[PDB]
Amino acid sequence: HLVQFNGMIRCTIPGSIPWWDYSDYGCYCGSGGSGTPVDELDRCCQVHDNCYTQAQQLTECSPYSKRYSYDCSEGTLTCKADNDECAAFVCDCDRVAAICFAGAPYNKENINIDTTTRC
Ligand SMILES: [Ca+2]
Repeated sequence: HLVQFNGMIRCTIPGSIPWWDYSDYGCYCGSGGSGTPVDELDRCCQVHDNCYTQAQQLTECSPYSKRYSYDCSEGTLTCKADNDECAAFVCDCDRVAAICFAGAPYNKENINIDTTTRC
């Protein structure tokens, strides 16, 4: 679930306000996605969008609402093992993205861009 994804991003980037900081970034970070990623972070979102699309082919699996079981210790992100096939897969999509986000630089210039032309 997007709210848990937010929780995962807070785990790797504690000073982040995820639903705000990454909801309109580059060509993929945010609703929809197209074109070539603008940077490293936007690249994380392209991979994440893809993962969500794949997690959608799963029998009634919505990456958007499916609530998964994960743990967040001191930075380390863990997707609990009891998760069903969808929750497990979706929790995976967000973990990999949360970790990716934390390793990519945040370039202010790539926030809220004119996707219609740059993507
Ligand atoms: Ca997207």
